[PDB]
Amino acid sequence: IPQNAEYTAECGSCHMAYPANLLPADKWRAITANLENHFGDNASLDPQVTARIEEYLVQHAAQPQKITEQAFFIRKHDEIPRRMVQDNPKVGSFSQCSNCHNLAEKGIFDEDTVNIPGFGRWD
Ligand code: HEC
Ligand code: HEC
Repeated sequence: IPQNAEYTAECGSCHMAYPANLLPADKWRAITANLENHFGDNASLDPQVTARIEEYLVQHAAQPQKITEQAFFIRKHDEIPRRMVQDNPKVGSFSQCSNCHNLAEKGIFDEDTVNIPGFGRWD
């Protein structure tokens, strides 16, 4: 099975499994160091599973903060108005990327395939 199989199961449980290359290693370690305190939820795992997740993310990282707080993310999304996101009940926030980028879990974020629920294709 592929290298991300366990990751997808464990970290795809409450939201989509974010590709490892969306954060650098130190930012992934800040998340996996205290999964019991995870953005309002408890994402704790057994220690050996935790360790394999951390090791996967660190190894495959971009070469606790959110993805949606990174400057690359804010830049890419700064023309999208709040009516389509925070005020859009079918979206609500940018965190669940797969609501707009249907193949986000496969790493596909291309603008030409984005479709915002309730609004349609962007391009
Ligand atoms: C439910 C018990 C969760 C599990 C299992 C995991 N995560 Fe999670 N994560 C959870 C919540 C409630 C949130 C906040 C969403 C909100 O809309 O703000 C998150 C968020 C993240 C993020 C940030 C997303 C963003 O807005 O940029 C990341 C990077 C993240 N979670 C990673 C992650 C990993 C690596 C997990 C397995 C160890 C994992 N999450 C599991 C809830 C839950
Ligand atoms: C719908 C409300 C979105 C959510 C949720 C996320 N993204 Fe997005 N993204 C969206 C649009 C409409 C656009 C195009 C913006 C326009 O002004 O061009 C994007 C673009 C990206 C890109 C760049 C894609 C390209 O072709 O260059 C990336 C890398 C990207 N988005 C990533 C991303 C991630 C990681 C998200 C969840 C944390 C995410 N997006 C959410 C709309 C929406």
